[PDB]
Amino acid sequence: SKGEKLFTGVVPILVELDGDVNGHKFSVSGEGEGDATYGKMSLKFICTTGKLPVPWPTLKTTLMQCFARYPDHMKQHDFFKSAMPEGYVQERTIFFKDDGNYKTRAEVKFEGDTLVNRIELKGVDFKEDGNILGHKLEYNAISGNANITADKQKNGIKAYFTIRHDVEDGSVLLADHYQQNTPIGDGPVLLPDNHYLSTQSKQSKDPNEKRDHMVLLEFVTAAGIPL
Repeated sequence: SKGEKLFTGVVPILVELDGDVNGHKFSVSGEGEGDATYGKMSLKFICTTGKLPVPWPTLKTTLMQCFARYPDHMKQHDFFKSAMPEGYVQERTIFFKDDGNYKTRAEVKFEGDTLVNRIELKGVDFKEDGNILGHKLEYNAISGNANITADKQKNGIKAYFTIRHDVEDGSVLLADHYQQNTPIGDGPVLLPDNHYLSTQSKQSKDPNEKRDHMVLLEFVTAAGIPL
């Protein structure tokens, strides 16, 4: 594969999410730019249906690991770019401790020069008086590691990690992520040695934006193999 050559410059990003959580339906759209040379994504997401019925932080991991910076010595472990431009399917289950779960399915692919992330999200067994449907989570930055492993049987990768969401009562809401990625195309892909993606995030608002929205500046770096 020569998928990595598609990311050497600034790439426009389009995101589309259709969600249903305990029957509360919503849509999100997002745009921005990825600059994988520096591991960077600059993004803005809008709830297109009015008020988001779950907190923005709970959707962040769902709303493009193809934009990670793999250091030169780790290039042979970058499944995400190797699958381009045909793309990959990303599936997760996210278990919120003592609350419901999200089941997600996404297709991440190029549509001409645009990297498009099209997502379906289904959430069930949430508590209406809980920290999620009750909107009791802090609007702050999520940072941390995604652990990546080869899935030889599916010619893809699996990932796992736990996000710690701050609750406005000073407690923490744990969100256990289980991830599977499979190439959409039939061509060759890179199957990695074990490693992780480290994300640094800055979360903000646009003071001119009336719509329910999220602004992110993300930097994502591959790590866990020396040299």
